Amino acid sequence: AKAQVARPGGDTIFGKIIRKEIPAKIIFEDDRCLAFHDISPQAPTHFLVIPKKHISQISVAEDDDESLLGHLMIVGKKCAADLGLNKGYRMVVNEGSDGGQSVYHVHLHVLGGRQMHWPPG
Amino acid sequence: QVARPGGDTIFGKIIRKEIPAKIIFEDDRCLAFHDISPQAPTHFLVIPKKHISQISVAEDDDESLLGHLMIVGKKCAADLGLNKGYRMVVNEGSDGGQSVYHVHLHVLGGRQMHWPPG
Repeated sequence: AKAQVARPGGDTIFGKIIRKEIPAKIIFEDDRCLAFHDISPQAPTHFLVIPKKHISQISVAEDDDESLLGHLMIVGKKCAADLGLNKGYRMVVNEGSDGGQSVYHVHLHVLGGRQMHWPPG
Repeated sequence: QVARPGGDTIFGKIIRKEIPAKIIFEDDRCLAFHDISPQAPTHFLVIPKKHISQISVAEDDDESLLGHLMIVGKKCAADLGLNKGYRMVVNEGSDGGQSVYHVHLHVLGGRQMHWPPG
């Protein structure tokens, strides 16, 4: 076990979801982001908020992306209220291998509907 | 008993330098410092100076400030040597595990983080 190949700037399944080429349960859309239920949910409610812009990893985000990344969080909290997560929730961004990043397209996880535990992985 | 949402927190003491903390970064909008109950070899918080009690009550105009928390987070992670990655967390309410009602972004790294994230 050794060989690896990666294309961080390349297309991902989340690109395909944004382009509507493959289905997803869409919760919210606007001109700059998409919110949809996770296909491998880890809580009774688990959705993602992703930018339309392909920022591959938060580690390579630019200063001028601050509004957009904040917009993910605002959209995430609004969607959580509309889905009834009034007892609370956890927001998560994963970076790289130690962070458990599954897809090279920045994504904010929102999890709720159960007690979330500590440490957060 | 019960610090209620809207009440001051320990973070006010850390901002005013009334208790010791290992401060990583400070600007006019936010402060980053190491967590005193770390859950990974690197574990730090990024907090706004504006008192936002809970992410559920952030206003629309707080967008750029919340974004700024993530940008400072990622800068600080790079400066602390987290070249293999890290995990960012914001908790809301009881199910989120929050009791300290001031918005705070966790950054954890220096070990493999697992799934699910709690």
